[PDB]
Amino acid sequence: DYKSITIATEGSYAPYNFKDAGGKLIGFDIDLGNDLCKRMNIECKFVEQAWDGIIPSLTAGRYDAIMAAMGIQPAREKVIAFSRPYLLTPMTFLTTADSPLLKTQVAIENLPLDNITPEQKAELDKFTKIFEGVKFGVQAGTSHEAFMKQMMPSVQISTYDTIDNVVMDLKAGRIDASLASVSFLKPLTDKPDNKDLKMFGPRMTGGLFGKGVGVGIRKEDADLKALFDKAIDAAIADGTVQKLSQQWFGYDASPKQHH
Ligand SMILES: N=C(N)NCCC[C@H](N[C@H](CCC(=O)O)C(=O)O)C(=O)O
Ligand code: NA
Ligand code: NA
Ligand code: NA
Ligand code: NA
Repeated sequence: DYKSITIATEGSYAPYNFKDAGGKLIGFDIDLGNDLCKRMNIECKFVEQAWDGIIPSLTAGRYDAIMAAMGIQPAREKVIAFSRPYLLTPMTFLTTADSPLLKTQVAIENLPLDNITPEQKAELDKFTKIFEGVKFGVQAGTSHEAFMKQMMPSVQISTYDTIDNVVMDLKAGRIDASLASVSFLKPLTDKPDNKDLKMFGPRMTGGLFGKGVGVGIRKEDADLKALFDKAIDAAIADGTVQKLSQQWFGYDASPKQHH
């Protein structure tokens, strides 16, 4: 049943995991991680780890789990295991409030990508054509990068160490647009600080975006995955995930029972 675990997080992806005024790690991932460990009867310790290297540091045994807004993504499933999802959110585009990209008609509001029908492909092709000549920025090593490189290869993309640097460059006009989850973009654009930023386009799920946010765990740690899965099911069931989601995101992005 374990006694103590070390959970890695990035600390540059608000409101999932970031730093407070005193430099302490805070956010939905921290609050949920602490709640889950309390249910598992395990001592919880959060450590900071750069996004670039967070998966090989887990497999190298530098810590026991990852809670860092990490999507349960098929490429990642080849390397590590995941808990069942603790948050579910679609992906959408981001630009500035004065951008002509905002006027683009969205033919498909909710776009599931596990299977891409010709109709869905025509919508993706439309946005690809509109974005040719638009400078995109994404955080390196994300499903956002994977989507742009696989689904929109003709679009110029710049990759960044952190999403904070993406946002800085979008505000400065060094890039024209970005891509991230609604769970990241809604709290970002809700801030009065970011009235100059707007979400737009289809809300996409599945495909290379994966099956929701999960706890990253080594494949051989089957018992640790079982403990997390039981704790997450209980935290969803009693409304804890919904409560924390409302607190950090300003809305309910918690998953539903029976999957
Ligand atoms: N900088 C970080 N600590 N994490 C970046 C994670 C970005 C992305 N996941 C987050 C969380 C939502 C999800 O994957 O279902 C997002 O899309 O906003 C991903 O797994 O590459
Ligand atoms: Na990754
Ligand atoms: Na919204
Ligand atoms: Na409370
Ligand atoms: Na808030």
